[PDB]
Amino acid sequence: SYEGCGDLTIFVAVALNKVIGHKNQIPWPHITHDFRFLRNGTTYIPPEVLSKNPDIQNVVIFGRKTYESIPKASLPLKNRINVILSRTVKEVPGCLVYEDLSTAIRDLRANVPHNKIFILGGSFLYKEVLDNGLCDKIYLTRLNKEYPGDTYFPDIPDTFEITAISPTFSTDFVSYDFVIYERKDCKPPFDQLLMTGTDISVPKPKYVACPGVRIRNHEEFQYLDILADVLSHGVLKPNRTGTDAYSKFGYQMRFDLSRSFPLLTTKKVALRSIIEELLWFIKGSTNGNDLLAKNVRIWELNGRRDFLDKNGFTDREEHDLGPIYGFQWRHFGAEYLDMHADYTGKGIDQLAEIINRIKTNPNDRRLIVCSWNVSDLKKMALPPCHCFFQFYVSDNKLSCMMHQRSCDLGLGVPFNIASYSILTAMVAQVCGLGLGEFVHNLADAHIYVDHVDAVTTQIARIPHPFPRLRLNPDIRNIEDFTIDDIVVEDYVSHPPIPMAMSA
Amino acid sequence: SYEGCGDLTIFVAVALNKVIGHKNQIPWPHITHDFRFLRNGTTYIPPEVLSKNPDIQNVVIFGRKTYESIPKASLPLKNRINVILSRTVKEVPGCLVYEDLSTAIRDLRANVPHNKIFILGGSFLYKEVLDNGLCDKIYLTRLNKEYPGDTYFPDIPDTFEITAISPTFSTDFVSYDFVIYERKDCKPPFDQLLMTGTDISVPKPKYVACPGVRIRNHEEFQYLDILADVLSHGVLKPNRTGTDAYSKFGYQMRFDLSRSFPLLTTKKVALRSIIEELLWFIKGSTNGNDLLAKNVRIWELNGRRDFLDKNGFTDREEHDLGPIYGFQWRHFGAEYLDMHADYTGKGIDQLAEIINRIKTNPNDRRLIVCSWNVSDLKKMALPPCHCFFQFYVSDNKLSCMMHQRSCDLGLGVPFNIASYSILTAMVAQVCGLGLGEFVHNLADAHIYVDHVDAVTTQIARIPHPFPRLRLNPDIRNIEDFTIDDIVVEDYVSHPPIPMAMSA
Ligand SMILES: NC(=O)c1ccc[n+]([C@@H]2O[C@H](COP(=O)([O-])OP(=O)(O)OC[C@H]3O[C@@H](n4cnc5c(N)ncnc54)[C@H](OP(=O)(O)O)[C@@H]3O)[C@@H](O)[C@H]2O)c1
Ligand SMILES: NC(=O)c1ccc[n+]([C@@H]2O[C@H](COP(=O)([O-])OP(=O)(O)OC[C@H]3O[C@@H](n4cnc5c(N)ncnc54)[C@H](OP(=O)(O)O)[C@@H]3O)[C@@H](O)[C@H]2O)c1
Ligand SMILES: Nc1nc(=O)c2c(CCc3ccc(C(=O)N[C@@H](CCC(=O)O)C(=O)O)cc3)c[nH]c2[nH]1
Ligand SMILES: Nc1nc(=O)c2c(CCc3ccc(C(=O)N[C@@H](CCC(=O)O)C(=O)O)cc3)c[nH]c2[nH]1
Ligand SMILES: Nc1nc(=O)c2c(CCc3ccc(C(=O)N[C@@H](CCC(=O)O)C(=O)O)cc3)c[nH]c2[nH]1
Ligand SMILES: Nc1nc(=O)c2c(CCc3ccc(C(=O)N[C@@H](CCC(=O)O)C(=O)O)cc3)c[nH]c2[nH]1
Ligand SMILES: O=c1ccn([C@H]2C[C@H](O)[C@@H](COP(=O)(O)O)O2)c(=O)[nH]1
Ligand SMILES: O=c1ccn([C@H]2C[C@H](O)[C@@H](COP(=O)(O)O)O2)c(=O)[nH]1
Repeated sequence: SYEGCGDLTIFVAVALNKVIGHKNQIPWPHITHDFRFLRNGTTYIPPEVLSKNPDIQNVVIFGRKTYESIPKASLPLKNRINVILSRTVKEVPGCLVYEDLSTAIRDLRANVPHNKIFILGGSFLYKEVLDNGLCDKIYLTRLNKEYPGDTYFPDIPDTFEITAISPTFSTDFVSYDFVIYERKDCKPPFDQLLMTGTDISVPKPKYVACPGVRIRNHEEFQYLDILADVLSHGVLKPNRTGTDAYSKFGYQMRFDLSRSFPLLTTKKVALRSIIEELLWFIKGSTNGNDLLAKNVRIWELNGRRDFLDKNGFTDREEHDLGPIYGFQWRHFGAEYLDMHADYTGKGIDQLAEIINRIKTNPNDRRLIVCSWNVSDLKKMALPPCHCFFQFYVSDNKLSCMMHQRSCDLGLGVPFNIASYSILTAMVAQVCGLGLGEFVHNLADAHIYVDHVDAVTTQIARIPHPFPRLRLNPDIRNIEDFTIDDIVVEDYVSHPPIPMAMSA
Repeated sequence: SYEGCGDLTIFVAVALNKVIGHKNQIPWPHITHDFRFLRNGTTYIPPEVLSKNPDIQNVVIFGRKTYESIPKASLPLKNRINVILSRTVKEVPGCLVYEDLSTAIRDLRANVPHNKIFILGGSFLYKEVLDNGLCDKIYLTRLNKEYPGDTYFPDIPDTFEITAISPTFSTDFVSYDFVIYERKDCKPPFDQLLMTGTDISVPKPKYVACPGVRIRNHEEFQYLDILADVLSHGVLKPNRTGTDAYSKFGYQMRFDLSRSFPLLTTKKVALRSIIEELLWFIKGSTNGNDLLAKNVRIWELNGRRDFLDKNGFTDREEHDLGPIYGFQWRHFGAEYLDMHADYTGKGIDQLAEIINRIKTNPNDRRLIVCSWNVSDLKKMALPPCHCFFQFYVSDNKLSCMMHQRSCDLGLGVPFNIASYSILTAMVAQVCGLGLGEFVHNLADAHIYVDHVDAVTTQIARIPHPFPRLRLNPDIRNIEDFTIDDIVVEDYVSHPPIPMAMSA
């Protein structure tokens, strides 16, 4: 029945609730970037094929209803053979018309010189294509938001897997990315091996994040790869906590903050806790009760009585963490008494200083906030892990680099990535700047023994498109941001993964 | 004469003075790594070819004398067809013998089933092969030392170019790498382009280091690639000095210090100046005269009367640079008076504390020397560029990571790379540790406009194998190293490239 009708390639854009159409129209506001991706995907002809037949084109196939879903401004689709399937219309300007798919494909491959056939919907057509195994490859644009609709993309069969994932992009109404699914059952020159000067037979690593994904452009892969690399090649070392960890040294990640917000999607990350922690840093607090009071418990264990006493801090009030981040950001050099003291106008307000300098002298090469106050180290419950960051301006875009001396990959690193991304966005906004990159340096990167099963599970999870960040555009000063001013939209994630903190 | 005798592939190992042989023996102590490279290169059969004939072997061709040059025990060379050329010997146990090359190649390619033919010398044979254009590819082990000898490798014709370079390796007696030359005249799927989500036709970068080199495993490539990247994509910005610079933010380089010493070879680097400056940091000096007195002038322009005056240091004695590196390394938190004050027992001796912590608690995750003393910045003639570094120990190897806020890629970066490599080796030695990696994080990395021609010239230069470092093993304390205790052996470099410093 469908003899000769296979290897049909689908292009579709699909909302989170699988909706693809609403009142015969696209359900979301137009994403022209998606239109260009579709155009580029469906027009491509390999160089070899094109030099032999230079007039050769691909085919696009639609139901009639989808065909009207398109303007005249862009119709019939330029440089491709347009084909419409329909039992009620006989003729359409610019197109070939067939009564059914099996006739169409047969006629096409027998009688119409073309390169590749693409399937552009709608549901009727997609459903026929998938129920009958006629598709070997899907180009799918994933939108991280639900839209009202009445037309849906069918579930993709378990016979398919994701093999490519673009970077996450965003408009101001949705975050999205592009992926490729391929049917599983049809999905290294020697000099390269020799010229390493090392073993020509190098056994593949023990741990590989998402082995089936061959094009790995989602920024989350940086974090997943590092996890895989420390599990594969990390050395188990004792450490101060008394819970051992597999450790490796030296990594650099970067995130394009103009495109998306790098809140990990491979587990549900406690965003509320990250935001309260940052606002806590900004206002200069070193009182752990300020976080507890807001139902954030991430700093509880390093301020507990037994932890303080274990480390010689026998005169320290519980949850007085000492002159850590908040104190150094706002009062570097001031004498730390305790977490209740008035430090107003005492020490150096690095945070204020550097924001003002970004405004007045963007090309300054010393835009640094440093929490590694060597004189204060002995007073600290836990010396800063993210101990140093530096801003940078070019082309009216702010970037930030942070140095992290000690990186708990399971627990803290995901917090750190998201925290500095927000800080950069805040700083960019109060300075009237666009968004560049967050560059994250890992020095001692490790995975605690009791997180191994957690992270093994995690790195097998396919990333969702990252979410996007919106700050209240009215906030003019970094000290004014409240939690309601900091909104992460379109966060799609896998389930939370419990991991215990080693104090 | 030589019809059907082309595409013969050479393997040779060559001393810096082109010597390959001495008294019919190898002129250097044996490098078993080189033998292993040779054996792997000459025994490889492509998997496709091997399945069709699972007994197929390659050919190795020698002169009589070169055969006589290998132990009778290691011979005939295993898993290959051994061929000897000779006019004075007719039969050799388990080898083929020919009277001349042309006959040999013809007989072999017509009558002896085999995969690929290799040429293993000596000079008579290499010369005949090169003089007659019979070679399309050369596997060449470069040694950075001259050896006595009486047999030489001919000059390689300018019809060849280097297309592959291994990482630099070393024994205790020589620095070396592997390279491939290929004859010039005969030397990515669309999904990869589409799945970036950006412009599918990418204008190739304007600058590329060593475009001819396809396998780029020499660590110097990190530095050359970064030069090429900043030239290509960096933004022209003004800065403190009044000479503009192309600038790009965020890189990470690493150097395996157990293998070689990363003193750049694409220009002759002023190593003596690097050592004196480091010894100057170590002893804690902030007096620029201490450097001038050793005929090192790198800090002179930043301590000069006019520079001090124009930065408001009108009361500062000339070449009193203020509480910069030496002071922070040894006395962080002491009150800086001037460069003549006695600071003995004042402030925190970070350098001493970290070296002692490496000895007593190698798994500590706070092994940091921080020169970004925020309290002292306003006193400094030039706030530290390499402002923060951190050590790490695993598998009995010391690694180091440095954060450089501002990176004069033309002048200072080459100094910083070698400086921290020496410092790491020194610290490793006094703590009885082996050598791991130096990891170099660059924040604002830039190229001054007046260095563009210089660096454009530099990035087309093919790197030599890096040199190696030897410290005097008697030195037990970091303060005891003197210039004569720190020896760089086997430094081979292209000419110096003049570059002017912007103050
Ligand atoms: N977001 C996306 O990626 C995407 C992609 C495509 C479409 N859409 C949206 O989806 C909607 C259109 O889809 P839809 O499911 O409502 O309609 P559709 O599938 O485009 O068209 C339905 C009609 O096409 C004809 N047809 C389809 N398969 C046929 C076959 N095998 N043989 C004969 N005729 C066939 C029949 O028309 P007759 O009445 O002539 O028999 C059928 O009633 C629009 O809202 C559009 O914007 C979205
Ligand atoms: N480091 C390296 O990569 C390397 C590589 C190879 C060799 N080597 C060194 O080089 C030295 C040996 O080389 P070498 O140049 O002295 O000698 P060689 O070229 O190995 O052999 C000399 C003899 O080979 C014969 N021969 C070469 N080409 C011939 C041709 N076309 N037709 C007939 N006979 C031919 C002659 O034969 P008869 O005299 O027998 O008639 C000649 O006297 C040794 O010291 C060895 O260790 C070093
Ligand atoms: N990924 C994806 N997104 C979609 O919206 C979609 C559709 C919806 C129908 C549709 C088809 C073409 C264009 C259309 O206008 N196409 C123009 C693009 C305009 C341009 O960028 O120049 C074209 O030339 O293809 C607009 C809408 C089917 N398959 C799709 N797949
Ligand atoms: N060993 C160690 N690792 C660290 O990263 C760390 C920190 C960084 C802050 C931190 C601490 C705990 C959690 C954390 O527990 N997060 C959990 C729960 C989050 C929540 O429910 O709010 C998580 O699953 O992400 C997340 C972040 C302080 N002390 C630490 N000590
Ligand atoms: N790069 C290079 N280095 C050289 O020394 C060399 C030579 C010198 C002659 C020569 C040939 C083979 C071996 C020899 O013993 N080969 C053994 C090595 C055994 C092993 O290490 O396992 C082999 O099996 O090839 C040792 C010396 C020719 N071409 C060369 N090219
Ligand atoms: N703009 C700027 N860039 C810097 O890197 C820097 C420094 C770092 C130290 C430094 C200064 C000059 C040279 C240097 O001049 N090197 C020359 C000559 C070396 C010699 O012969 O001693 C070189 O060609 O490498 C190399 C290193 C202080 N102030 C600076 N200001
Ligand atoms: O913001 C933070 C703070 C701490 N840590 C981690 C690193 C270590 O796992 C632990 C601190 O222990 P030390 O490195 O100080 O020993 O907490 C983070 O990952 N991010
Ligand atoms: O060890 C050093 C010291 C300085 N610089 C460079 C960076 C800048 O080009 C210049 C210092 O100027 P500012 O970044 O402070 O403006 O010196 C280095 O590259 N390495």
